Amino acid sequence: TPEMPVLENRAAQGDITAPGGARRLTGDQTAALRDSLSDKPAKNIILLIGDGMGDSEITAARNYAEGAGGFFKGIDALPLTGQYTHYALNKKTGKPDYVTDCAASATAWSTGVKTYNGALGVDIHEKDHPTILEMAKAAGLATGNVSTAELQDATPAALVAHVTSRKCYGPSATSEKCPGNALEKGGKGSITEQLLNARADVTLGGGAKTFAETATAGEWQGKTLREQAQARGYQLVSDAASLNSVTEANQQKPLLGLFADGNMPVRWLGPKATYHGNIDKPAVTCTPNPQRNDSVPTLAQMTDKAIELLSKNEKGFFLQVEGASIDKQDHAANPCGQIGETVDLDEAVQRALEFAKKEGNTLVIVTADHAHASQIVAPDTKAPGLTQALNTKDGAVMVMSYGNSEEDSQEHTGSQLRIAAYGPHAANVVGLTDQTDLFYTMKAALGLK
Amino acid sequence: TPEMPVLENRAAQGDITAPGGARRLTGDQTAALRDSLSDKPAKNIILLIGDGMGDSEITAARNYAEGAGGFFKGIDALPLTGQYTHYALNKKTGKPDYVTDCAASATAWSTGVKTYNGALGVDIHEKDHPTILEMAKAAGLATGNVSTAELQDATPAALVAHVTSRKCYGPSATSEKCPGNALEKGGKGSITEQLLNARADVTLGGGAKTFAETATAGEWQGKTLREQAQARGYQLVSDAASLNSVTEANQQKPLLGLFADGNMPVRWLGPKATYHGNIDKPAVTCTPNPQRNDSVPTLAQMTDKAIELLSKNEKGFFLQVEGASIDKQDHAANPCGQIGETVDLDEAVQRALEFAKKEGNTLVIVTADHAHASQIVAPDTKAPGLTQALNTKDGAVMVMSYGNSEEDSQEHTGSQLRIAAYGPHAANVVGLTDQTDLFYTMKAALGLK
Ligand SMILES: [Mg+2]
Ligand SMILES: [Mg+2]
Ligand SMILES: [Zn+2]
Ligand SMILES: [Zn+2]
Ligand SMILES: [Zn+2]
Ligand SMILES: [Zn+2]
Repeated sequence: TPEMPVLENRAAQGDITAPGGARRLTGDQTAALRDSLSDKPAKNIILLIGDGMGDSEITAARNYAEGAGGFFKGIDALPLTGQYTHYALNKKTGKPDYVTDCAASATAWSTGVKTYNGALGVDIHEKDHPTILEMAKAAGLATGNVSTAELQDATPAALVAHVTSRKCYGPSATSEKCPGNALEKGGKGSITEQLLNARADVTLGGGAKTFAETATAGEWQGKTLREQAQARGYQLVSDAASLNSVTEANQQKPLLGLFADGNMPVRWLGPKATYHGNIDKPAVTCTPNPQRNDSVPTLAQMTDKAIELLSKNEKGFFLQVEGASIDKQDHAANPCGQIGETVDLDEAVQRALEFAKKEGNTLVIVTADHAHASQIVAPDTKAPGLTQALNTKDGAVMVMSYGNSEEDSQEHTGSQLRIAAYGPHAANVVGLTDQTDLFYTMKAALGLK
Repeated sequence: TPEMPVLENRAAQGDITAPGGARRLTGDQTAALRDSLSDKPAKNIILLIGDGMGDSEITAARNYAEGAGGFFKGIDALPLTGQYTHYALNKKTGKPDYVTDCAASATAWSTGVKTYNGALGVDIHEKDHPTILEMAKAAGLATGNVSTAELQDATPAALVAHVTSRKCYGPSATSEKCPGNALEKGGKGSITEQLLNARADVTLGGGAKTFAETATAGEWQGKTLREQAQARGYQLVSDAASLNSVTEANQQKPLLGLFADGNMPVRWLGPKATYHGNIDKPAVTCTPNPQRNDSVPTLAQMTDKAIELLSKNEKGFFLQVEGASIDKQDHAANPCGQIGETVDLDEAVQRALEFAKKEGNTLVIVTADHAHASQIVAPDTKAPGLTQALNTKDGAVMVMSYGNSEEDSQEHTGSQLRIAAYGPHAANVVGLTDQTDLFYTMKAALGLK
């Protein structure tokens, strides 16, 4: 096939009150499904990760923006689907820890080995293993690592660094919390240090704050990590304008955009869930966040510029886009922020398939790292956690719930979650797989080693 | 193909602490996946429903019985997967109700039209529509409706009865709660009355208690509903033995097994979740329930005998098996009960595929009606709801949570849930579908109208 079908319109066919008025699929898929099938080697691989975006997150965001009977043009439009396991390993026992953190998970799919919660590219034994990003580069492909969080955060960090603690952001954190990785003690260095040493062609996200540090040793001691980036041939860009002006990025001219002191500003603003908020409080309608500046690139924008620069490589490219704050907002009990963040990720996904569809050799994979606290309860539910009534696009009120923690931060769940793919070797996400399988798939699809 | 591949072993490949030690898929599936594809008409269709068994349910049970790295021989061994929406409609507004109940859902997939919570075979307007069971029978196929709940409960009821309230069990409830259906007022009758009137070839479950009623009018007034069954040519069997002796069931000799006064007994016994149960209480390990009698057929057993009698029809058969109590135990915050019940469903599923695999023309579909309260939180989680620490087959302690209700019953959730199929037209469950599509798939697969 000169192209495989991307899911067209699986949105409710009509009047959801009539027979077949709700149906999503119009015909029998056997054939369409037959066409999506392919083992021709993927030439590019874009992995869009929705941080903590399980099935519950997806439903809730769609319900709100597209309505119950809606369809996500980007997120839902992927023909091949499955569920995958993502548990962690207990550092002392080598036994499962049913609820993984952001790191062990990002490592499982980036190295193909299960690890303890809080590890980045190192196994329970603390030994390092090459990441899919590193292997791609070695094989001469192009690297991209896009995110809305700080680049030091787990998901991005896990493709470019190897530290025993995900807390070893820069120089100091590392000296004390990861003595064994402290560049001055002979370690490879902090997450920030190793990210710059890693040199991926396109690196966009926030977290410029840690570049403020200065090396403790090495060839660039005294020099702020920012200075060293410049000194090493990096193109640093601080806004939409600067990014849009980058006409090329490669190993000679690698681009690094630091669009935020820490985490990038959330798109939608809305109150936080409260105890009995679905009954003592009124219905909520999210609105655009005043804080997010017109100069701070959206996920879809970053996702776009990267595909562009990255697509210049004759050999091909590897790109990880992460809608980071879905997680964070799930953690904060803030439905308007959590949902808006999934909508934002949806756009990036749209651009992924847009490229993927024309190019015809790109494997696009949309999944999350783990499940989160959020639930869609009935309107009159009386829950022990935090709720909130949202006015959805349907005109109907949807109630959300967060009751799995009393500590002031809701939390990750162990349930299996969806994994949707499209393109070459997209077959391998179907059925029940593991978060590590993802890594091996990305390998074979790219014909890597 | 003389047969399509049923998922073999997607259990962790080896030592979950080494590279690829956790992997579930050994190779590239593109081809294997190519082989499962087929539009040759389904000759039989077994629908195995897990009452309230979303992904979270499945993960929890697999962890406890098979270990995190485990694999369900029946539930996970299905090659084609997807996610499907199941929201209900608001009776007054014709708008979505994001959290459907057991009835509206059972109807969405049994009639192909969305309905209000509490309706059975009637739309929001209260008009009746033919069920997939009704259509199969007319077409000359065989009918089988198997369940671990009372036959009067939603899931089974929704294939044989049309009432305005799913509470209209027998003669009396109907007269008052469904005056418009009261046989004496000229209605089609109660759920029990309409079930017997429907005359499906094989009907096994519990709920003998409502047969104790006597008709208020009709040709059999005065006669208990259980006398009328005998009077209409019914084979009533009360235990494992009775059932095992039934050598034939059909329209002339339809079988009706009533194996419990109400709901059938749960398989495993265990305490109920408690406030801070994961910290004040010790680790739980489920044990076999003392109440369950050696004479009461297990789901798999009923599922087996049915496939046997139903498979005698030259034309083919339609069979709906339901692991009813997974739901009820989720509602009860009783982990050991909820998990055990998914284990019990898994076995039936195994028989479903065992048949389906040899026969080669059977479409087997394993899904749930909605998502439920249950969550898998971390060991040291301090939740506002009810938790409980379970000792899983791994050796590790898995903690579960139920915090979406303060009312004394945990409740259904709206998130999309899995839908796994295998065989003819299995393709149609892949991607994102709707609970109503399931009904239309069952139609085309069977070439019905
Ligand atoms: Mg993250
Ligand atoms: Mg049911
Ligand atoms: Zn995460
Ligand atoms: Zn988190
Ligand atoms: Zn249910
Ligand atoms: Zn229920």
